[PDB]
Amino acid sequence: NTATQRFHEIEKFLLHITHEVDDLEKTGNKDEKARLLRELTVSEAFIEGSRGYFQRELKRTDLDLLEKFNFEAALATGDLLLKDLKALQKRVQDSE
Repeated sequence: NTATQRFHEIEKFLLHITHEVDDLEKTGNKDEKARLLRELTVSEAFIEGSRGYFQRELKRTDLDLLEKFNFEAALATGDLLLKDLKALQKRVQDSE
């Protein structure tokens, strides 16, 4: 619930970026491809920072097992999609 709402932001980027890949592939693919990959790079950057935030809250003591569960939930959510960012990146990178 909470973890997914939090990382739904990047999830919007995921859908946007995949679309943008397609778009650029039929639209130009001249430089947009590389630029778009850099945008996913930015995407992983803010999520990685937020992941680091959860890791800090995990040490905050002002958390309950509930909150720990949220960090663990979000960390798992973020990690997989971050892995997905790179995986798709390599696909898009490969098409270059």
